[PDB]
Amino acid sequence: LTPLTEKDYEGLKRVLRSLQAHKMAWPFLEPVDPNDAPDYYGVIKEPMDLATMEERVQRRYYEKLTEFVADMTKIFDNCRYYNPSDSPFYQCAEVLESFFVQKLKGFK
Ligand SMILES: CN(C)CCCn1ccc2cc(-c3nc(S(C)(=O)=O)nc4[nH]ccc34)ccc21
Repeated sequence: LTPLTEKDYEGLKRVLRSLQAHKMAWPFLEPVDPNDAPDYYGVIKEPMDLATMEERVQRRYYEKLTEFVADMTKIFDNCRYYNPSDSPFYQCAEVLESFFVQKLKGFK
């Protein structure tokens, strides 16, 4: 996908902030605390979270949209692999990803 422009980055900031503000997003705001998730970091080999993505956005880490979508998608894949499908954490990923899709389409 095409190189991110400066205006692109403003839209990414906006998408990121919308996700950070969502009621269901609290489990993903910061790196998982291993006290809150037993053996999380033995299970999950590529952790990701919204504070880590915000750092990357601020530093202009992303060069194409697909890299941004990749990190976001890691957040939901991680949660759904680590937790069972009836968990409330799993549902939090269901809700937030569909919101991300809605916002991503708006971004393009
Ligand atoms: C520091 N702590 C002592 C107080 C803060 C409370 N708190 C803040 C975020 C958060 C996330 C989980 C969690 N997150 C996920 S995740 C990212 O995969 O959706 N899966 C899980 N399974 C079981 C638990 C759990 C649990 C508690 C949490």
